[PDB]
Amino acid sequence: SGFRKMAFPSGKVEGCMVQVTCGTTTLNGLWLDDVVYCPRHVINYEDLLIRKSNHNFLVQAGNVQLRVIGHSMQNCVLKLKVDTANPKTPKYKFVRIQPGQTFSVLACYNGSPSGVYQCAMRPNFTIKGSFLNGSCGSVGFNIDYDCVSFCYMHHMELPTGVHAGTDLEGNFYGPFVDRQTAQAAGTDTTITVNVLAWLYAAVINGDRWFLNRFTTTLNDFNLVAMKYNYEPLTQDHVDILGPLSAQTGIAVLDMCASLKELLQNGMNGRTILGSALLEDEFTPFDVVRQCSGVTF
Amino acid sequence: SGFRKMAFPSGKVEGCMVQVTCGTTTLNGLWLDDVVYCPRHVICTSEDMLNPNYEDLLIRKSNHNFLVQAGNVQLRVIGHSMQNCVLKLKVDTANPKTPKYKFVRIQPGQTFSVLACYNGSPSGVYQCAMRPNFTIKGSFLNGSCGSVGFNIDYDCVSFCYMHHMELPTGVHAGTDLEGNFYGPFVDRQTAQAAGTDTTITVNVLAWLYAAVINGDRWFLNRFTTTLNDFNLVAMKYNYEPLTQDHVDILGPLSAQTGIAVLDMCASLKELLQNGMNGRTILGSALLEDEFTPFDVVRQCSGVTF
Ligand SMILES: CN(CC#N)S(=O)(=O)N1Cc2ccc(Cl)cc2[C@H](C(=O)Nc2cncc3ccccc23)C1
Ligand SMILES: CN(CC#N)S(=O)(=O)N1Cc2ccc(Cl)cc2[C@H](C(=O)Nc2cncc3ccccc23)C1
Ligand SMILES: [Cl-]
Repeated sequence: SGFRKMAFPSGKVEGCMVQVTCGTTTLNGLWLDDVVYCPRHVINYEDLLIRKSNHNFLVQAGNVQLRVIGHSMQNCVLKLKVDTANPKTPKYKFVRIQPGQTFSVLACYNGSPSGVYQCAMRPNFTIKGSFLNGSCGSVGFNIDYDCVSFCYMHHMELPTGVHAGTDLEGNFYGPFVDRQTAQAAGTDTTITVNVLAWLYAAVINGDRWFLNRFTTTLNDFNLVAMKYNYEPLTQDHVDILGPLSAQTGIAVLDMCASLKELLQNGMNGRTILGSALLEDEFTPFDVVRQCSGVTF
Repeated sequence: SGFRKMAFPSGKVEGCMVQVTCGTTTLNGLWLDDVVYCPRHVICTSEDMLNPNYEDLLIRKSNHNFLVQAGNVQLRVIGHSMQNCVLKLKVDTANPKTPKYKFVRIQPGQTFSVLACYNGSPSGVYQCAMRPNFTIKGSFLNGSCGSVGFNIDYDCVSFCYMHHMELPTGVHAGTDLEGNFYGPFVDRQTAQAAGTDTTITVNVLAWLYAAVINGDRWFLNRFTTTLNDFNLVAMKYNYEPLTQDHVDILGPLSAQTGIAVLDMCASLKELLQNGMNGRTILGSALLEDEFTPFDVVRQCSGVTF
């Protein structure tokens, strides 16, 4: 029993974290094989880059100074070729995630990991992270079997306190740019398929007060959900919730009627899994994984 | 900016997790140097759990009855001994991945990271706190016994908890790494229940100071309180008594934000009376009690917004 916001074990990622210094700027880099990946803002970026030499980039792995033997830019990421391959490089892939997907963040300062937390890519492409100055270059990831899938690299904080970053190929999540200019997160919405997954997790853990005898159509549910700034629920979301629907005996549209009643009438002094808000940062897969004990 | 429930990086602990098998029971062990630490109930059957005589069960076992697996390698057990509710299995190989470590016994209200494991393999990491009733509100399934709780301030791992059992309300009980249980619990299938739980007051105050540091003051008021009047009110909402030690511990956060501890106490009294009225504090509609004053200082910036 129990339901916690759970991150993947961070060990495979910890052995890749390094410190990158260029002039006055110090941030984090990801050392995989003989390449260190970091935000290009550590340095027109091609005009700034052409003026730099390999020796201008100071890379530190623990108490060892790595030697930079080459450099190149790919979108908003800088790739520093080093003369030593990371002996701790895990099996890995670079993957781009969609809004509503969750991942673990290993927050680092000066190339040293300080914490791990779980979070979700918001529909507005920002993440509600916990980062201070020096956290740039911290990475987001998932683990599937023994393979680390790197999906996020931290670049900046927006004026509302939320965060923005790129995939490991340097493409931003969101309409953001890596420069000091007027940028703002768009109006955000609630990840509906995730709230439904979290309601199924509550039923699995014995919390059933919100269940009712009613059902709804997908169209009527979406008309109601659009009114509360909830993301539209698609037939794909309904299909994805199939396993949890069969385990608990509550049809997806049956749980949608519960969600509609919670949205129109509130919780009324009651909580669900120790929360007085509807939680949207657990995917259907996270719920199945935490209620089954999948290991890495 | 931001404030998340943050766990310590688990790598140093992952390299210590092993699987321990004794007959039909399989659970997790912590391999540090040449010793594997695990719950002594690994030698029990489910029948034995009503009134186990661990000393009588243990004397009947030999070193080769304990199967220890580290990754895909079988470790050889060369000795065994019991210390309170933990079994210490001497192995013939020292763990080359043993970090710098200490065994520390924590007090209620203290937080720690849990590396939940099944079959000696880590599945997840989460942050939690020792409740005032000595239980933990964890996320554990069957096979999670032997999973450990820890803190890593600097490069030293301080092991503070080993998981032993789930109580009927879904909460969890366990021991320090010397095998002493937290609370009035026993490693027996006896009628045991968690006592009435309370809110960790010093932690809610720390979390209110974190909210002020991150730029939110809507909950503050122009009032102050004596420590005695605050405790008389707090006890009525099932909040733990606030001691002079707690007030002393909140000193640094008080000096950083410019808000006296008893003035923050007055704001808490008002929040308990009024609720949040549709508002949130650090993205939560409930008062959070699983961040200590130390966690707030570690995570938050040194410059108030
Ligand atoms: C006003 N700025 C951000 C804020 N507030 S700033 O500090 O001047 N900043 C400007 C800027 C612009 C573009 C890009 Cl890609 C990065 C940055 C930097 C940035 O965003 N850094 C930070 C990242 N993550 C958490 C941070 C918490 C605090 C400070 C800074 C953080 C540096
Ligand atoms: C009724 N039991 C617990 C429950 N429900 S039990 O499974 O029969 N259980 C009895 C028992 C008694 C004392 C001691 Cl020291 C250990 C145990 C075992 C135990 O607590 N195991 C588990 C630990 N942590 C989470 C668990 C979630 C699910 C199942 C089992 C878990 C085995
Ligand atoms: Cl303590």
